[PDB]
Amino acid sequence: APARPAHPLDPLSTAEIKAATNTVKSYFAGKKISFNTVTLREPARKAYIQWKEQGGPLPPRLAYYVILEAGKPGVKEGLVDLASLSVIETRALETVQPILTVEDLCSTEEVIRNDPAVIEQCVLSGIPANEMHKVYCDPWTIGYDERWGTGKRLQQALVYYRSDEDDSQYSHPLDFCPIVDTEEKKVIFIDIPNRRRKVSKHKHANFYPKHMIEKVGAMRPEAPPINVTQPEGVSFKMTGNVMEWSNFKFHIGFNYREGIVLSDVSYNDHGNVRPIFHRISLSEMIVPYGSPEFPHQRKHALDIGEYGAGYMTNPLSLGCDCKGVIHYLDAHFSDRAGDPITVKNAVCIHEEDDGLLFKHSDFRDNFATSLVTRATKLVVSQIFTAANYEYCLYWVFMQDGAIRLDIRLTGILNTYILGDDEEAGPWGTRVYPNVNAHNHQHLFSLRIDPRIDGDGNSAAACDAKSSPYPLGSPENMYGNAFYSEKTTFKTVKDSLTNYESATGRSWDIFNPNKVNPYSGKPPSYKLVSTQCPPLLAKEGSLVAKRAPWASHSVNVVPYKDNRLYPSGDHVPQWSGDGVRGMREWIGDGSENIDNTDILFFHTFGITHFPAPEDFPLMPAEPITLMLRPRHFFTENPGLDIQPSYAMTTSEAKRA
Amino acid sequence: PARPAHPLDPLSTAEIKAATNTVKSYFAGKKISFNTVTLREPARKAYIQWKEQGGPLPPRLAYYVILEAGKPGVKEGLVDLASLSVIETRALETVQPILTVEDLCSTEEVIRNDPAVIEQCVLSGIPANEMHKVYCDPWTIGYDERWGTGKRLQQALVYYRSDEDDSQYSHPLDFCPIVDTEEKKVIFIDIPNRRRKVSKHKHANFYPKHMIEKVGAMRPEAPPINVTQPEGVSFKMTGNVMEWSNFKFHIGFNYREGIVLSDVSYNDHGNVRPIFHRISLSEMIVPYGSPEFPHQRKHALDIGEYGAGYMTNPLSLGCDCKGVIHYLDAHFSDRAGDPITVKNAVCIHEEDDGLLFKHSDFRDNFATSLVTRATKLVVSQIFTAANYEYCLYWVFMQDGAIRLDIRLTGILNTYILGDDEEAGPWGTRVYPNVNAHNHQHLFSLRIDPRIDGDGNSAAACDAKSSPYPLGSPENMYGNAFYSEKTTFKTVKDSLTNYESATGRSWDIFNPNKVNPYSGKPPSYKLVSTQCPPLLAKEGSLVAKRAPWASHSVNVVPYKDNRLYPSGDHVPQWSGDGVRGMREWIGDGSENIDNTDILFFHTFGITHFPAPEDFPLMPAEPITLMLRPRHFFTENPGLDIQPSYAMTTSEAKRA
Ligand SMILES: NCc1ccccc1
Ligand SMILES: NCc1ccccc1
Ligand SMILES: [Cu+2]
Ligand SMILES: [Cu+2]
Repeated sequence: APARPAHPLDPLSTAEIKAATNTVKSYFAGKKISFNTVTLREPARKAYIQWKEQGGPLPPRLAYYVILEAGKPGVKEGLVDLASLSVIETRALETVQPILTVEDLCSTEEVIRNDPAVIEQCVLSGIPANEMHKVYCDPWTIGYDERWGTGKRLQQALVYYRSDEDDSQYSHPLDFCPIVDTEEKKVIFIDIPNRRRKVSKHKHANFYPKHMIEKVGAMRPEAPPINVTQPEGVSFKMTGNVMEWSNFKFHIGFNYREGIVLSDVSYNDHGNVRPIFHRISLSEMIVPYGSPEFPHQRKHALDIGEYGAGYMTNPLSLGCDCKGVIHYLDAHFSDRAGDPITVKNAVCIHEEDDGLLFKHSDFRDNFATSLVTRATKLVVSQIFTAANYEYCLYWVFMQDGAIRLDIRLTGILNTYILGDDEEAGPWGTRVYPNVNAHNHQHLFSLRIDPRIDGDGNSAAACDAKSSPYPLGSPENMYGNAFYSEKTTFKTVKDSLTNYESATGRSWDIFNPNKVNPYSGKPPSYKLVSTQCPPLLAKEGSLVAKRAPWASHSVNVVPYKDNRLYPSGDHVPQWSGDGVRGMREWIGDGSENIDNTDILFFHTFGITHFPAPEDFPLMPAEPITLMLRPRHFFTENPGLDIQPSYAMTTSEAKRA
Repeated sequence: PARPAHPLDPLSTAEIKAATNTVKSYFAGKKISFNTVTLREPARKAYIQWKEQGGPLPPRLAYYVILEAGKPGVKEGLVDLASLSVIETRALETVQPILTVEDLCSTEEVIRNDPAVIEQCVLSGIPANEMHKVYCDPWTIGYDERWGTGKRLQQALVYYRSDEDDSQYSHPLDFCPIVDTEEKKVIFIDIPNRRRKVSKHKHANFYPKHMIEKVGAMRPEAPPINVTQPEGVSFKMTGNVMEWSNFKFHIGFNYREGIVLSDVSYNDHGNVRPIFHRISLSEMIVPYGSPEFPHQRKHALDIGEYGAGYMTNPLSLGCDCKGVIHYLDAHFSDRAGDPITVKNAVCIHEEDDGLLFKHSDFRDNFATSLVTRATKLVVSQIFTAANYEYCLYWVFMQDGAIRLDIRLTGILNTYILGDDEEAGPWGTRVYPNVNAHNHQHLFSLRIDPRIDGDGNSAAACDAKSSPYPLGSPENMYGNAFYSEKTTFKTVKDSLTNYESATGRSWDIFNPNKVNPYSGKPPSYKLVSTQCPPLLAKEGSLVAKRAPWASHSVNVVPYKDNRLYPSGDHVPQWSGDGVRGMREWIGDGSENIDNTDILFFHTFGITHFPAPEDFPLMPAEPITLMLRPRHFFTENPGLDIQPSYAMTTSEAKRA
């Protein structure tokens, strides 16, 4: 009954969310339910393509839902057909726990503030029982605790203290960790260390201007401004969610979990519109902490699956986050009651100056002969907040046909208390008195659904190698011979591969059915990514079992519908045992992945060893990966862009 | 002359003139030409004494290199400018020096008029009267064991243009003339066993008039993106001294390294703290990967063979630096000893750099929020090495990091490919009859550190899992991990490569000092992952002429004049002998812990060409960064005005 959208990948409108919740409420009449997730169920890949390109059936508009029911363990999930307002698919899942929404997180603080056992711990730690309004917490999922499994829905409250509401609480962690039952709203346990450490008596480590004035005397004067103006408008064109820019076309989607989803990406190669990717997104994360001491093993957040890069996203406009002529998109979710909620300006789109695209000058007339073309890049960005952390996400299209993911980490370190006589090392750093910032890794799983110049793709590893022939042979007289060794993956097992400095390893995604007429190589997009940490948690560890994708830089599996989330559909409190998510998709490693519909999951990120520079608030730390056309074109695709400056040899002779 | 303000300033045009008059008169009655006339930088100890200890103002000195007609090799030495005298000299009969703009310019005329060359063109299918259509790129010979350093030699890489406006690289010829640079005479031509004649295809061109023919039309002019600074800039220049966002340093420039950054300090709330004494690019090598003759001679060491100063583009004419720019000029000597000037060789500006930091509280729906935006300072040059473009950006940032960004553009070096000829596995057929050979581009970053003062060390930092196994009392859940730090004791310890298996980084630190919070020494941390292994084999010509290239990191003791890791005079050295990095390494046993050190970092890329790269290549990026870690006690940027800030208390009031 709701109006269907312009485009089948368009996110659910507020009206569609509302229709969905009404329908689901009616199906479960008399049962006390709440809504965890109401989100688009995207159309099967075959149907979307058949619709888009073959005059095919229009795909059903579907809402996927996850609910809880009071007094029932676990969740229910299902699908609503929006045209007919009915529930077409249903199941109860009594042994999983679902993503934690903003409403789940905001509850927990008032729960621990009112708990007599927590209050008593605060008293023993040096906070008087009448000042519980000053105790705050970051309510994480418990993550995984073998004492409860998925038997109850749990959060672990990492507790802190503020002397004033404007303080940054992270200089003042407390020593204990309350375990809260999310649905009953009660503290069921508190992890208490053997060595007590009372609340720090130092000043809070603050960072607003009033705080800096006191700490350092004065603020630096306001800098003279840099202004950016586009008086004739922008060169990109939006039609609903569909973007066109510098020959690129694609759909900008968004959802509670992944945040930005770019679909149906193609490039217009002088009138021939060539597919590149069907879908590209961040599909999961894991942030594993490296202190072995109890209970710090429970810090290994899989932020996308346990909280959501959509649900956590910041409204962008007030902050001055995106500078210049900006196009915004809003996100729409359900709340607990089933009412649409909106986050305004969730996504910001703009184009920027990107330096030189290409330059060449001739030494013969002293660089008089010269051609110089400037580069513009298209940025589609979101920023999300995961308690203490900020993740800035920028998807970047470039004028050479390349596509790049840029990330900047900022926000504040997770911190735990440190005794006056306590050494942080080797597992963490003393970033401020009485403050221990544990070592950790931030790891991301990029999901790529490729369609390189069409259907039937493959992937390889490409390793730079010296010729096998020795120096002074006929084949390699001066020892200088080298090549690129290309290892095509045949089955899933062959693809499980790590980045390797010793070969400067890249990965190709390519179309074996086609051939570049100049070079004779298949057309390809090449993954060029060097920020690929190995997983430092040991095999069989809780971190490695809960993120089976993260132990390889690259995982390539057959395409199947609904293979989005590589640690499973319902991540919180999964032990990491069982065949689900990546472990399921890998299977016995034998399925074909040569010239077929494939998915390519790429683990990248950083290993962070904190230092005082990071504190009390951390300077942006950049991460990046690129996908470059290699043998996709027969020549530089930017040559038809007007140069900033051009003089030929004959024009230069004339002057 | 008059002395300049600052002892690190490059030589003025007057001073170069003064330099070459003095050398003219000391070699009175001799035909000599000038190859280099340039600042000899004062000893690091002299300089620091003048700067900080009331010490006398160092003497203004000029380093020169000259050739004398009829004499092998070169002569080099030093001129004391204040007394117009030669104070040091010596003759190097068995080296060859850096190739100047003019030594390059005369080769084409030499080969166009040479009769064996003319004959090779005819057999290649170009008539003897179309020789104005034959071009070459005049490289050093690099090294050829048929002549050593016994003659000064170039190798002319030959191309063909149908029209002077063509880009010549779609049309290489098959043969390679060898030219005596000083006799202006071709002495040999390398001719392959299988001849391949000039391509019949159209040239692969890239000017808008060519593109109009090739694809119908140019894209419409895009809507402008304009950058103004109505109130001017935040940085302040005094002569060549830069002040910005608490950094202070001197911007120098010479013929070989191009940009040289000296005396780098950071003003930490009134405490002026040293970071580097000097940083610059000190050498390159660009080893091609085709084993076939004569292509083993493609391995240009661009900095020592041609000079990133000598090769640099005037900027501004092209729209190379967008915004409100401050420019510096370069000054050199030509062959006759007269000052030449390259206008606008260096550009200085500030640009937006995204967010510096941000944090919002989820508790009031992100209404509690602070956002501060980043500005970066860019000091750059662009140089042309025949077909290649190298864009160099030294970047300072407001978290106190220094980054080097490089962008590679220009044109693929190409060689001819036959109709039936397969280019793989040593190159790519990027256009019909065009073979673009595999190659690496390697750079030697030279750091003379002075981290929070004198007495420094360097280490490798390697992320590692705990050695204790999953299930033990020490690592119950198997997640513990730490950074293993390996302090380099002796030169040999430092010889290290980037390691993905540990995400290796390198520290340059002051072990005499201590961070009050963390208890670690103050450090700048080299974060760099574009660290290709040298693919050329041990004992190869490449590995011998670039001994620094075989390790990502090489740390050696400071001595004055330890600048150029492939030796002072690079063209035609075979790579045998104890000089440059090989001399500085020695037997490997010298101390590098807590002393004056030099840190030489090898980084860059391995290039397997693709058609996207032809006929003109899109910028390929290379970066490395040096980040303060345990240097400060907190984020140094917090005193910068936020672009937006709202407290929890303010958010309630609204
Ligand atoms: N990375 C853990 C997290 C996210 C959001 C809220 C609490 C904790
Ligand atoms: N890179 C080789 C080279 C440099 C400058 C001029 C000619 C050739
Ligand atoms: Cu971190
Ligand atoms: Cu290259």
